[PDB]
Amino acid sequence: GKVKVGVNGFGRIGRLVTRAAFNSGKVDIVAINDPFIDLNYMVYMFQYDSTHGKFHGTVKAENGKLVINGNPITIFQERDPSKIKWGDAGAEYVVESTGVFTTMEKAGAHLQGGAKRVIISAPSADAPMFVMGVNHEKYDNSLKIISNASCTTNCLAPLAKVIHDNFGIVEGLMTTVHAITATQKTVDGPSGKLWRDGRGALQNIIPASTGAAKAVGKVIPELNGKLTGMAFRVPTANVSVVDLTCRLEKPAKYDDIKKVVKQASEGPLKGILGYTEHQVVSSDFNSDTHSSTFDAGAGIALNDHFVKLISWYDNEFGYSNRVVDLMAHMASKE
Amino acid sequence: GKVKVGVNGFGRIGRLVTRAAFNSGKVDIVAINDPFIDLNYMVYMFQYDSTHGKFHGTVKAENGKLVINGNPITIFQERDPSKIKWGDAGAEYVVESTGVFTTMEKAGAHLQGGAKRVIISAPSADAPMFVMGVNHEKYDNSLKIISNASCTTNCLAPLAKVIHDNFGIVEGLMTTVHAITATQKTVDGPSGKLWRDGRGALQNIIPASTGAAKAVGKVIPELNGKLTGMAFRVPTANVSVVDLTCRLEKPAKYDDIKKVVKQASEGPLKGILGYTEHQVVSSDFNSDTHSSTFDAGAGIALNDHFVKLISWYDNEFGYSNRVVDLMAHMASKE
Amino acid sequence: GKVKVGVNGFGRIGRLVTRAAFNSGKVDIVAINDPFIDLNYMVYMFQYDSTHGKFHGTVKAENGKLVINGNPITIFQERDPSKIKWGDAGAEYVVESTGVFTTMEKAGAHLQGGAKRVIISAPSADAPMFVMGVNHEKYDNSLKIISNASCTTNCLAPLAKVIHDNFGIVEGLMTTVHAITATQKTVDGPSGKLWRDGRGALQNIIPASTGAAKAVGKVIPELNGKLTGMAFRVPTANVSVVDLTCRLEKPAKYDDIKKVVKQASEGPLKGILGYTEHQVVSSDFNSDTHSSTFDAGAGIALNDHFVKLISWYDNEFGYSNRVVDLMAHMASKE
Amino acid sequence: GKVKVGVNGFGRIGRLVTRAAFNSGKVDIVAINDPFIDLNYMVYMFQYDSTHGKFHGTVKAENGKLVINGNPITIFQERDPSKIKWGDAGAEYVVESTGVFTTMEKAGAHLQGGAKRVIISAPSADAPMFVMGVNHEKYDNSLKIISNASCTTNCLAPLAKVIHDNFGIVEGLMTTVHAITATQKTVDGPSGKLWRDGRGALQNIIPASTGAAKAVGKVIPELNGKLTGMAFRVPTANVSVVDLTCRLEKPAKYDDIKKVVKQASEGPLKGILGYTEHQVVSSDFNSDTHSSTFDAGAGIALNDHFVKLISWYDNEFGYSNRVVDLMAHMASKE
Repeated sequence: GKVKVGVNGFGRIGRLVTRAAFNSGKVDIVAINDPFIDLNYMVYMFQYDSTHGKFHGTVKAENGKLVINGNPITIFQERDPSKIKWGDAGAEYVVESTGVFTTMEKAGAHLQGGAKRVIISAPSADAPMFVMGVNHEKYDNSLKIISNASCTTNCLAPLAKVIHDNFGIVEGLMTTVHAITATQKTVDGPSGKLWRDGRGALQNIIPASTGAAKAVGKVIPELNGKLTGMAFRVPTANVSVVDLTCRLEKPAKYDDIKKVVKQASEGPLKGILGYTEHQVVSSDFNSDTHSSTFDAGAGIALNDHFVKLISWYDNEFGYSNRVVDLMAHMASKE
Repeated sequence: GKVKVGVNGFGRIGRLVTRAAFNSGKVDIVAINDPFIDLNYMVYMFQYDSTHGKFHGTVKAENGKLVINGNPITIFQERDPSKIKWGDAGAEYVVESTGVFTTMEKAGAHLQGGAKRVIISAPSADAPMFVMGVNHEKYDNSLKIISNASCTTNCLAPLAKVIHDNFGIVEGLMTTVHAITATQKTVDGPSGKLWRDGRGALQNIIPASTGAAKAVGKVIPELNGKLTGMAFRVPTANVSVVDLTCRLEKPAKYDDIKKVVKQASEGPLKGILGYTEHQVVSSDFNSDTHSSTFDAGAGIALNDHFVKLISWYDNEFGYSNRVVDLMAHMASKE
Repeated sequence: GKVKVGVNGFGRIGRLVTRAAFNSGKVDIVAINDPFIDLNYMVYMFQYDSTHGKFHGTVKAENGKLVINGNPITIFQERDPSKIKWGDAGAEYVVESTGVFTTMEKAGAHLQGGAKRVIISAPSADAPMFVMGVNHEKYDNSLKIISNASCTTNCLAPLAKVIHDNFGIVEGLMTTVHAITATQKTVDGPSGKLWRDGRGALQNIIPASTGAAKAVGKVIPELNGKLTGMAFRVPTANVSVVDLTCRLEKPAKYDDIKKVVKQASEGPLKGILGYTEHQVVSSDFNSDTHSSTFDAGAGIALNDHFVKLISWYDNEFGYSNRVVDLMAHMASKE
Repeated sequence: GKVKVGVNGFGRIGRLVTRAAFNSGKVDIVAINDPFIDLNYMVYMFQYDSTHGKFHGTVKAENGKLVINGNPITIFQERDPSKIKWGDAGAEYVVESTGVFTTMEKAGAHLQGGAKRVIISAPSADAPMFVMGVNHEKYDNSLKIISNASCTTNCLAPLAKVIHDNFGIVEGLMTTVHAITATQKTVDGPSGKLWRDGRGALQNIIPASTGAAKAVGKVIPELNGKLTGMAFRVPTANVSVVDLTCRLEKPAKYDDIKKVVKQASEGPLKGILGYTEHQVVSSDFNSDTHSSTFDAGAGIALNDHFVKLISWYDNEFGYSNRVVDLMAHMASKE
């Protein structure tokens, strides 16, 4: 009864989503589209990974199809999304991960090819946004084009939801120390709009602006206009962290915050929000599937109404697993 | 009329202080003490630097003395500070930079050797603390043992002073993204008290606790009990940054904050607090002598009473130059 | 019938040897000695690893013993090796991994405590050296104190043995690009004898001298006086590589070399010497248990008598697994 | 009497060539062409540099011209090289640094715009190659399109020339440990032909093939067919090194090699080939203008006919300075 999924784009997010789908088994990948990557290169790129290690399984090419663990996958090389024959391959859901089709009008071209629903693995200007464990109960089958927001938003939303439900956030500012991404450059090089983003990634911290904190207001309507922040890009492979400073409506000692966060991570947000009291560092969360992990020992509170909270997140694996979970929930809602 | 200065310890801070003194010419180094470094090794370590490049000048050993730019320097190899003959070498002021003699009782052993005053280049539990441009006018000749605080405190204090004087800080929390230091380790290794500090510096962000924000209260009495924060250690050579989130008593748009900071950096805090509107990154502040540089474009404000401000600082060169400036002011006060 | 093993020192090599022993099951660890690491710190250090990830299993402290996968381990904190009661704990073989007891006289102190045989996990000036798959058949029960050489030697020896047996090496020079180790320093710092080794590991290549190529002559007597080389230390976590340039006695096209290396890696040196024709990079060999992997595509030959060969090796996991294998062979020889 | 020079492309090589020309004063830049970089971005990119620091001077835009140290520079934005009006701007020599016009036919389009001679700052398949201090005396005014080879070739050629002239190289194999370049990628990403080059630059060593050693045969005809090698790309900012293993015709102890290299570096190859006996590392050669620096202490010799030599080179500054020197010599030859 597992839904059939097609993936548009074999970049980092697409490859990691395919890996998560094959590791968990919640969905079945049946088609992939990439106009610039051939079959043998696809096999090479899927087999080896610098950050997450060698794939645990078998991958090979046979009769022009990518075979992963014995399951053949159809390969397309179309540049126009409306010309991809998703229906012929049997793909019911399509994951749009290229990062250039984010509006509803642009992302709706996949429906012309026979797909039933489209999931955008990035922030969208007009498509509805859903975060697993926060507002995923709001989804309905009436929706064909939705969005899974972003990694930073997926890390910030559950902790913010717990804190707001228990103590009433009045206003907060967020800072995230983020690992390097594919949009950056090894050495000083041209960068059209963001001049800072063109500087050498290995030698600098390159501050940056982000909209995840604002998008939390879209995910949680009561927090609209009460959050915002920025980011710093450090020369680290993948693991990233979130730092939230907020003012609370009700008094809250740090012990009470720890207790409520642990209780939330146990029952309701199990597998989404983690909790740890150990002396962890960034590399301890490599290949971790949690959306966010609360670091009890790293935070600090000035008084009962002004605190700073720290949460870790693997911006590669966690987001891909969340995408797979959202697709599984959508299939169950059918 | 320049004062004669002796340096205890030839570590990073001691070498950088010697470099700053010879580059600026405000003071004259006449003696150095290090029990574990010989003369030729001293020449090698002073001549070459991975972060700040080759020394611009001449350094060599002659008749058992270190000769820098033609000035001979006496070399000691004593382990007990009370046995160093500072007075015989002619040293009037002594810079204690080993990091293990920080209390007044421990640091006062240098006075037995003939030194007149002692400056501790690190936070002290009981010695008075001074920050140039903030409270250095409070110093008096009655003081023999004082402290120059720390780099992070030197970065945070001037900006906090300007903001408090103009808008009345009510409470703030600080986060600093800090470059790696000598106390860290290349690969996972033992670390007695701070378990996180023993993890590999090249692979992790290793969160950490700090007291610079609290020490700002000591430097600025009106801010006592209103500041605190923590730090993240990233795999960068030297340049570091400060991120301050605070609530203001009076309304303040971001333009007004920019105007007041620029005005302060022009007249009163010239050479101590910088100001820039360019798209800078961390490497742009290598070998910069400012205590802190305000990054106008990187900050963000939620509303008129809740803002986040960003300031850069070279934690190696700026602190050394501040130490030299403090010694020059002390000599002028004689 | 598995032999009981005690480990002296809980550094990188000791921890990795314990991990390899518990992962493979060839031997049983029953005792560990470290005077500077307590029990809880031992649990923390064994549980988490920046390079090889979290330990797959359970580790905890109970009644003053380290319990790994349900097996209790006695803990000692002696500084004098002759005072360690190895016999009381039941340890028959002892692994000396501290790096400071490498001579036969120094390493023989463990025999006074009740140990039967001692294995030095480092090069020794006078103890016999053995490399698995090269000369491990030379060992006899008459030996109580032996040596497993070093990682670089373990990588170079099998390939050199195959090449010499098939084509007759006349003379060769080796260069190894090595990852950073615990003896290096994060920032420019003092280093007694090796001045280059004290420079910042994150910013430089720091050339270095090594004796592994010469030690290959000890392991393979026919190659005595025909090999030597040096090393470069690059800012990488662990994976390292070997580059061997040699002149051959008999003509040998590159295809013949590839064929003989593949044949050797299949039958006789299975699990010790690997072979690959893929476009691999350094991270593809993380946690690989091979002593050396021949990179067919990376090498180059000037003519039929002058070639350059490339081999990869994980200098952490491979050496530890080789130590465990040597101990297992010694136990079987009893 | 200084020649007027135009630069095609404002990438790394073009910007560094402009910097070298303005620092040395041997030539005068009067025009620059880049279709994708505007004037203000050009000012920003020239002013700030992560590797070599802030430009020592003044740069600004005025009346649509780039003004450096008071000298206005014409700016073009043409994509077709034949449409650039080099003659109108007064450019007599043109530096082709885009890396895509390397053949004589492609590079000759600049002559249609009014340029007199074209210098290709990269290896060329059919244009004559010149290396300063090796064969630059072979140039004649009859040549309009020539080549300056490459950085690695410029490092290897002078040392090889000295060694061949003094001892008669019979055959040699070269390995270079190279810093990261703009063609690499921060995270695992697509790379059309070179699959290894698409892997993450910050996490791997990524072996690679090169033709500099073969090109040395073109520069030095007597060494044709006697040299070749490969490269390793390490995660370092810029400084790179060369490692040459060769067999000598005549006996040569290491002391004799050191003596001849020092003598060559003093008189004939002054400013091109350096010599050092200190314990240097890679960062000690940042912004060094030498083509190659011989590291006496790092090399090793197996016997009197088989040696390994080490030479350092800044692959950014040295090559740019060599390009400027070649243009100055060409102008003098007029």
